[PDB]
Amino acid sequence: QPMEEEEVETFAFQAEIAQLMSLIINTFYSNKEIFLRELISNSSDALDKIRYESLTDPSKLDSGKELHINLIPNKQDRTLTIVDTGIGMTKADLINNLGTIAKSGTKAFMEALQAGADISMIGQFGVGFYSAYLVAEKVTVITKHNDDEQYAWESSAGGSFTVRTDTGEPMGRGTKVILHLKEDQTEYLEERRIKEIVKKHSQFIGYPITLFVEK
Ligand SMILES: [Mg+2]
Repeated sequence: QPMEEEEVETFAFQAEIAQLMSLIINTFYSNKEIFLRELISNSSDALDKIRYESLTDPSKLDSGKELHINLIPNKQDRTLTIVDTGIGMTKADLINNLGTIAKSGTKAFMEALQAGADISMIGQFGVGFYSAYLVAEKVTVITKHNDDEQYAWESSAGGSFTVRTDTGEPMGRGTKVILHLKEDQTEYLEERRIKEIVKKHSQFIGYPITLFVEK
């Protein structure tokens, strides 16, 4: 019962990343559904990583042999969670890859959108993760890499994100991306819609994907 103390670190998003996030949140786009494709691709890439590292060193699957993606809608807390057993991210990975370091493509993507590009283009510009903000007012990333502890990344945009040691449910190895869906984006909690968009845009993923439906 004694009071637990948890360390938090707050970080500023690189300037253009912040500008991109604002643009994603504040402009209307049709075709927002592609966000799911982006997150499954990231999971896919992370699963490739672990599969390859494990040929080199089999003891990298100690933290779990199965390589897969799970989708978990929750109509009670209005969240959609994408879980993989890929490589995971170290603390430095989260800080460096998800927000503090400039991406080569950001500027090109913002011009391309200002010119009328379909939001679907985001993948090609190396900034696909931020498509989460088409549908989510807040995103939490839980992650565990073999070389590090479990950490939580979180941002409601607005220019900052935080990183902290995670003291929730141990994950083993991989990444859990939790989308707190905006009020008007709850269609992404529907099993038909999720099935629909996986079939359309994510049908050549090289790992099994399971959808967990409550009831
Ligand atoms: Mg990506």
